[PDB]
Amino acid sequence: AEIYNKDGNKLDLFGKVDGLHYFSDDKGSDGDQTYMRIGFKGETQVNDQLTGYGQWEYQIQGNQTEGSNDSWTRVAFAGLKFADAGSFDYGRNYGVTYDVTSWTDVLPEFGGDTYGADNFMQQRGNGYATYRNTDFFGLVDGLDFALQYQGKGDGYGGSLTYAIGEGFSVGGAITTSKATVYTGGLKYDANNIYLAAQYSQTYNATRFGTSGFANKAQNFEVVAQYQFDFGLRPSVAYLQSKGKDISNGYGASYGDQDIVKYVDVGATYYFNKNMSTYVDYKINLLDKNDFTRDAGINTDDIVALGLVYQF
Amino acid sequence: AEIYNKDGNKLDLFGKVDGLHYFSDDKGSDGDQTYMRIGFKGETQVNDQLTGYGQWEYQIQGNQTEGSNDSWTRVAFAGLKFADAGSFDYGRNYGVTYDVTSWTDVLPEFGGDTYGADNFMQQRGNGYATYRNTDFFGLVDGLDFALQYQGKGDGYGGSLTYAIGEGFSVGGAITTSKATVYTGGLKYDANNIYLAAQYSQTYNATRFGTSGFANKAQNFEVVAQYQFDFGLRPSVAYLQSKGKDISNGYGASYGDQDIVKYVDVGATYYFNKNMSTYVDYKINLLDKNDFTRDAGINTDDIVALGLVYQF
Amino acid sequence: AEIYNKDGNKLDLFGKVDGLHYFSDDKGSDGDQTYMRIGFKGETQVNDQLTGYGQWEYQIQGNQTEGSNDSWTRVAFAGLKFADAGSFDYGRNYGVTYDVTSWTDVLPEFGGDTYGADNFMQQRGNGYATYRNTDFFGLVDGLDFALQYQGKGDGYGGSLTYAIGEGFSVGGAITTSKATVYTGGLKYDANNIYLAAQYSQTYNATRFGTSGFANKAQNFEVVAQYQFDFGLRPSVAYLQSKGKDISNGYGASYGDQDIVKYVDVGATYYFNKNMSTYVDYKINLLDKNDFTRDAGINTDDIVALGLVYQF
Ligand SMILES: [Ca+2]
Ligand SMILES: [Ca+2]
Ligand SMILES: [Ca+2]
Ligand SMILES: [Ca+2]
Ligand SMILES: [Ca+2]
Ligand SMILES: [Ca+2]
Ligand SMILES: [Cl-]
Ligand SMILES: [Cl-]
Ligand SMILES: [Cl-]
Ligand SMILES: [Cl-]
Ligand SMILES: [Cl-]
Ligand SMILES: [Cl-]
Ligand SMILES: [Cl-]
Repeated sequence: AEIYNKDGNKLDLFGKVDGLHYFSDDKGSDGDQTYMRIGFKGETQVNDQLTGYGQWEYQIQGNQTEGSNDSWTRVAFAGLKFADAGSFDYGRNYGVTYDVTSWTDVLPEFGGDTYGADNFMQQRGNGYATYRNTDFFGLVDGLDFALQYQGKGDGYGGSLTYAIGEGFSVGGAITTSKATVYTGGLKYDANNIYLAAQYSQTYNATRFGTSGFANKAQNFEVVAQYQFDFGLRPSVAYLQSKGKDISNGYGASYGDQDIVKYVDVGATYYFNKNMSTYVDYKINLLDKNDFTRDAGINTDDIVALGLVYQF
Repeated sequence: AEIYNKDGNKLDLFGKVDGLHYFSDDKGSDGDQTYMRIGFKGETQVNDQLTGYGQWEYQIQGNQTEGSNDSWTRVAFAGLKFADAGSFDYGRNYGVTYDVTSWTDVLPEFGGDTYGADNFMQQRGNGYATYRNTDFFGLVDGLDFALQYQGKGDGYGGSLTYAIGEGFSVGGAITTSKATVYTGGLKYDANNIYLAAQYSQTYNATRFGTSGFANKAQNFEVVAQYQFDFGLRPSVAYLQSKGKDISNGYGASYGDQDIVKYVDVGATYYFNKNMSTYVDYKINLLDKNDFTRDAGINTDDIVALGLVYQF
Repeated sequence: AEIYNKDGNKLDLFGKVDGLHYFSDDKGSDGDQTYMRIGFKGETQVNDQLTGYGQWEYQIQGNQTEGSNDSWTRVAFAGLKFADAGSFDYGRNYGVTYDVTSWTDVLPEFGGDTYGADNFMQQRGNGYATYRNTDFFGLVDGLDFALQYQGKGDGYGGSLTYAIGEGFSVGGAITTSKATVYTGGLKYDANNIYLAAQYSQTYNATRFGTSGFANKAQNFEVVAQYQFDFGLRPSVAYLQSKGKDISNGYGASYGDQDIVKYVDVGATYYFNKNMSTYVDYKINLLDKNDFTRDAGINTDDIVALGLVYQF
């Protein structure tokens, strides 16, 4: 719902209320995961040349019992667009990495996940000062590039997107907080088809489950998806992350073990643009073992069912 | 304030800011209780037959000093209406019990209260999957029935409402998380008159003050109210809850004591639909004693005065 | 963005997203300070004579990492205007003192500060029941006066504003929670000029850094500011607070030391009404010493740069 438009100032005010339930043995899965989002995009125009924006999107849980809060700013930032010289926007905002990682982040419930938000760049973060440049100066059509800075520690980022005309797209991003991480992705967006795959390499994953970081991490994800016309986007997808020599902060070592790996059958049923329902079944592969045990890492297969209502 | 309506999508965005002060000796009463609510109802139509909704209402305190948060999702859920086959809506939502208990929940400040929110069904809760059916299939006019499911533990619910034409209404609901609870209510809604009374019986009340649960609990409430035409709804009301063999979780026992009992004189003065003022005087009866002492249960008479502004 | 107007009910819904970064050695300065505000003013008219309002403005940080909340109700209250007999509004609301203190609270980032919010009156507070009277009964034009009450402990307030025609304004307020505090201010608002200065005297400042209160506190602030016409309001400003015999709650004493003192060079660049950018450089003077050390009081010079986007 875009709620204000007068004198070159547009303000949209989105929200969703997803009521959903997990089913799995792992007792910190099975249960209600209902939550809602309240966000707001914004726009102010001055001039022909430049347009000023500003955005904010919050996630508040509705699974938590009364007297209790669960919530975080998903993003908050404010920027400036200059016509043909792209944009600058400072504040809590998706890492440049996510530019290419996002292509695989499209499953009905689970996905992305190999990185976290505040996983030292790969999804969101704080203090982020991005510059985006779209259509390379009005010069090379279809080629967009972004160069980022993260706050604290320090980090630099770069991402290069290219849809080789058509629906084929190639994806490349490098991110190096101070601990570099790489990323390549491919996506095919055509005749109600969606094929996307991406993977990446890193120095340290740090902030991971509850057990420190490796010295090398190897994450890969891929999904195929069709868009039926009565509304129904059955998605099957696979992703996995592998480790290296990993510390319990102090000592511990845990070594060479899988971090996450699963196949995913999923169906998202779009009623209309504003209401969806979805069913999602995570086919988990990981074996309940010391690494997973101590670090709380989910070893059980789960299946989630949810009724999303947006705006 | 309904803020968007285009193409069969309605979104209303309500809020209230109630500034109010308590007066009583009990030092965790006397004082400011100012708070605000921000909610949003929603609607998307597809088709003749079915309409998709979604709702959310938050209560944030304004009594708390700076650097501090007090807040909870009052409700969050998303559902589906099918024309003549009623509705389904999953998420944080009023227990089916409250269908009939609500009839007595109408006093200017205090009331309801014999149950809490997260009092194992009787008001709100989490994980709730309700089905409502109104006008019994378009067949029996004036007869609505709801059947519920609570999340975790597990629970089942059923509520049957009937306004015997006129303004007379009979109310019946049974709820049994796993610990059954019963409920009958009566309400008379006519010529600016409001007479409502309800009571109920239970297995265990659990989550109560700070001291475990009984083996049998007996709660009853009744209110009469007139609606004067310059705007003024003086309400007098009485309610009370009695206990059984009650544990300090471990041991303790406390036995057969009153849980809450009071008479209530109250006046709600409606200026216009959007601004009210109100005065409310709780005539408490409970005696400050071991049960009440240790369990913090309010034994003092309080009187509250507040200026509500909605939207 | 005023979002509803129908039938004498106006509801405005403001917000800002300020993305800004501090630069200083003090490690609890240098960094991201991004935050957003979401507020809402309201209005309902009934009648010729009286109009009912209600307000709410929240500040949520966007500097905090994910799974984490930072936030407070800036204000929440609801009131009543009677035409020529001014207004009453109860709830979390700026102390009457701030009526005159505010004149110096106008710098691009830092300022005000000699008092805090919940600094026993001088800025915001809880339980506040204000009465404002503007234009002294329609009688003495340009003379407004406010008389306040704070919640808990108890307090009384009074503030007298006068713009001696022109842009010259004289300011006077006294506030005495139970611990009196005084205030005089002067402001000159004319030909794109802004000159304002205020200072005040107190009994106890209490809630200050981390170290109790003095027996006498002496705070003074002054700013000059010009409004260039391409948009640019370079502001230079100076303020300082001095102490008396001050306790670590228990014992400690710390004595006669400066509390805060700095000169401020600042520029606020208004693009259009809805987007600003700003640069601000706090020239701090305080010496890192026992008082400051133990009480965490910022002894370092900082400079902040931010892109605000309102609505
Ligand atoms: Ca493009
Ligand atoms: Ca398995
Ligand atoms: Ca009916
Ligand atoms: Ca009594
Ligand atoms: Ca005036
Ligand atoms: Ca210095
Ligand atoms: Cl919190
Ligand atoms: Cl999120
Ligand atoms: Cl991870
Ligand atoms: Cl509530
Ligand atoms: Cl209870
Ligand atoms: Cl604030
Ligand atoms: Cl201070």
